[PDB]
Amino acid sequence: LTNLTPTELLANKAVDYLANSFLVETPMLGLLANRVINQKQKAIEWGAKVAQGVVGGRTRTGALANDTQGTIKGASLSVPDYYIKHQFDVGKDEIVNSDATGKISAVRDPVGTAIADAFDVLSKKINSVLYTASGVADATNYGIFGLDAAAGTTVANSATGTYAGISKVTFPRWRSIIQGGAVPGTNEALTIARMTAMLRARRTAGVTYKGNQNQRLVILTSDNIENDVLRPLYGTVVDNQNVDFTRLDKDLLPYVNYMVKGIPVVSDIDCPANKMYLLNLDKLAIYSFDQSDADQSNGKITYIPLRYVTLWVRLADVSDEHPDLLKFELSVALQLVAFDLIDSISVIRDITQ
Amino acid sequence: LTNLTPTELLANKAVDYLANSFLVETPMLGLLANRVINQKQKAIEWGAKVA
Amino acid sequence: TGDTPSESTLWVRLADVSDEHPDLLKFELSVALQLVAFDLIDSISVIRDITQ
Repeated sequence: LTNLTPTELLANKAVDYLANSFLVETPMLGLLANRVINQKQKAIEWGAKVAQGVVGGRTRTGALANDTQGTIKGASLSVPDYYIKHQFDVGKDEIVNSDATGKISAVRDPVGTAIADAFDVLSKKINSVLYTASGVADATNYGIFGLDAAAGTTVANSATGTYAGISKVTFPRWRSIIQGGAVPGTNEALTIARMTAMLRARRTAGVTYKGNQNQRLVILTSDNIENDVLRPLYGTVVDNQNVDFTRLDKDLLPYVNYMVKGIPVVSDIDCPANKMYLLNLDKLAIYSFDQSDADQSNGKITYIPLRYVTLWVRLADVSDEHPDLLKFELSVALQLVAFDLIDSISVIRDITQ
Repeated sequence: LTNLTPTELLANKAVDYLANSFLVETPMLGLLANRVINQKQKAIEWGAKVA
Repeated sequence: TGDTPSESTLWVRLADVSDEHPDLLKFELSVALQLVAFDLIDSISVIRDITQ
């Protein structure tokens, strides 16, 4: 009876479930993950066409007049020199204790749980610093050039700046098509005309603009414009399908809950205040620097891949001489590479909400 | 067609030389290095018949 | 300046003086030695002043 088998001796197994109901959606990162590339070099080199050669026509026997050619330039970003650090202290005498007293499998690997919730908070921060990240590498713009600094924040910021070395002032094709209200920075209502004018300006730049062009044009939006502006406009989701109902994707469908005449809109609550990002997910990538050559004898460094529900994040035994502590550290370095900035990002910044 | 191949992207190879000729003559070290005595102890004692 | 570097017997410790930090390796190359003039009057003699 009750007095026998008391509470203290009744160690009742609990369901091996953690209830980590934090960050169900990493929209921007999830779009760019599975297409991140880790490279052994710390800088990102690529070629950006800036001008196209004018063409000319001779007769069948006309003179072979020489003709101007294009101009490509070396855009050179850099995997930055400031990690997104997350160090935590455990102690051996509670890792081993929890390997035996931990009821939940999550508690039974307290370092595993610590690194898992570290992944959650870390990819949340990554997502937050993929839009509004100055690239100054000062613990809030961790090292990433984001989307407001890859492109600009204002219409003027699309010009008057540099990105990946290429100057937006001398090369208009290196700008973005950031465009907003009639009076800038005043948050007008985003009529149908504004969105269609954005897409039309995106056509006139040679940039992918239709729903599916085998280049994955997507709309990042604050999950507020998409519901309170993009839903009343454009009506339902079925009346915004492509010309034929091509199935959306595998790596793009999870983050999309709406379409705009095709053109999947990804709703991120972490996307900044009223603003919109027509991105070209194929022309956007995230690069990371792989320090695989790290003291092979040491078992300190592991590089477990980041999960956002491949991108690696370094897990390090940052352990002092102290023999009863571990002091792990999870650090990831990313650079938001925006190939062909005229293609990769465009902004409709000046929406109400 | 020099614009289509900017120096930024054109990354040229190297002779792989590292011109490394710094003064390394160490005859003071070169003498009496073939018989550097590696003791297991920190002090070097001996006797000197002085007077 | 041309002949082989000729591995010595004065062993130099390259100590991998790392840290808990996973970004720096911080190697060290340290050596200690003493020049022991056995028979000071025999081991060294000097012609201290010479014009060049």
